[PDB]
Amino acid sequence: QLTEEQIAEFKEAFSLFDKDGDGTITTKELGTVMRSLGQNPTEAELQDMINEVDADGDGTIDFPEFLTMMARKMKDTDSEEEIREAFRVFNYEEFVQMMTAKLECEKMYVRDGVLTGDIHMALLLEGNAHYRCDFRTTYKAKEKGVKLPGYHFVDHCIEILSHDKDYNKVKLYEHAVAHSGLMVSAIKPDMKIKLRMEGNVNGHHFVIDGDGTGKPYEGKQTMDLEVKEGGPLPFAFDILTTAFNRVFVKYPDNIQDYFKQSFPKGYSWERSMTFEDGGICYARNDITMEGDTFYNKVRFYGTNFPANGPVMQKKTLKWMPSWTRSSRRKWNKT
Repeated sequence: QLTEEQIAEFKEAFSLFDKDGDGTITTKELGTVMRSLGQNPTEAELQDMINEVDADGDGTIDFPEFLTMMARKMKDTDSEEEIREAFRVFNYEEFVQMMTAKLECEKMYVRDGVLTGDIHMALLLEGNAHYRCDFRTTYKAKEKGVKLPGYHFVDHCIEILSHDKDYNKVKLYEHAVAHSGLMVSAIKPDMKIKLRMEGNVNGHHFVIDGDGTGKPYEGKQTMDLEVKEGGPLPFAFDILTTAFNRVFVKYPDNIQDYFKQSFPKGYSWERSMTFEDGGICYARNDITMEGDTFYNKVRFYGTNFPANGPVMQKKTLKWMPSWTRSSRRKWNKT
């Protein structure tokens, strides 16, 4: 936690740039301010920090917003400077990269009035290579007045529990938890999931049906998938699995849950996936509900995957989990 002494130190540094006596700095000055405090954030880290604050685009930061950023930074252990330091206490650059990337951690922010989530993702390949992908998802409730959340993270963990040899049948699991890094009537504790996906990857067409269950308030779901057309699939099944609903996220009470609030009418998402060797995907899900069951109409489009790359050669093992875990509260602190 912040202490009084830290706040007064941040306050001094911040105030030196608040030249209008206004209580603000510009977003363009944020790096200069943090360097004045002896910090060395990367550009990528500064962009994340700025996304925490620029929902309405006005390009300034007030002291409470600055304090929140900073409180998040000191809770943060994954900053690039801090991580390298630990290595330099003694080739490890890929480790540094993976650890600073926060794999499977979705950054949730508002950009031009649209709730957006960005994630760094990577597939572990046969032979232990890492195959990177950037995700960007936009989310929009069907009902007009649903209030957009503040900045936050969703820590995801997706895995294949079982499959047949050709991946015509796949059982899938995800566990997701929202947090700041510092129950509603339409949504029952136990829900059912029905899904149909139609897609095309490098021109190969397929249809996949899903049937599942989950616990929206615990952030957990499982699904059984069956390829109905286009099987045996000629590409890595793993590129589809994050297309197979952010309702299934455990939200604490100090973060607005846009997803559970979008029901009964539902919401839709659209996503791009950008892979390191040029492959590109688009996907979309339109999510509705009837009683205790979500219905998912999913579309998936992938192109430009090299004939010879890991996706068209089925060389992926899984989506890699985060390389930094929180070792949690001891039982005595609940």
